Amino acid sequence: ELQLRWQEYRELVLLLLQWMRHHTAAFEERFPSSFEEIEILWSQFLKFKEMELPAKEADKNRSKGIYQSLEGAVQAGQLKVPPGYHPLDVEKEWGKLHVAILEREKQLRSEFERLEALQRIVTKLQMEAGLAEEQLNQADALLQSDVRLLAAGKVPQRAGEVERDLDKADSMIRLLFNDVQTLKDGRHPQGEQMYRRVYRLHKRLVAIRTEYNLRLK
Repeated sequence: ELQLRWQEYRELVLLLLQWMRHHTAAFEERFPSSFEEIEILWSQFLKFKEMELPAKEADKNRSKGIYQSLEGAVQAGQLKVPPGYHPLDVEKEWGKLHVAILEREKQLRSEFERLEALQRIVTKLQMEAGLAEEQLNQADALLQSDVRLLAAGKVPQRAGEVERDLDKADSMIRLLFNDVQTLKDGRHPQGEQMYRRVYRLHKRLVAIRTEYNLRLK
């Protein structure tokens, strides 16, 4: 009777408290490197929020109902409620879980927006890298045509222009290294790979500027 409902109430609240703490700690704990990863985390989150949580909410509210029938024995002292087992303590922990759930949902949308931002930067960097490349190609092509004029004992015509082209590629390569550092800061998983590619264009730049300094300056 009383011993029954007391038993049922304690069994229930014990499992509820274990579950809430378990899930509260799991939320304290997981940053995605890709959309593939964030999609799984989000799915897992929604599965929890929409499938597991309401069942536990039912148990919580059922435990409250069971306790109200025990309240006469509790007040009178026949039953002592262990610390942390009162409907007040269940609600406290339920509240902390609820807060952790909202924070996690906000962190997951914030992570999705970071991933979108990183993608913008990756597109921009790839577009700029093509232009920096073309700029090094145009600088190198002018240089060889001047060198070719320096074969036929003729004077260079585009020295001024080669200088400008190199100063442009330099400016663009510097924008590229800053995009790369923005990727790295954002922990894009290939940040490092992209650094090496930009470092390569920089190497090309130094090679072309050295040749230019040797031949035309």
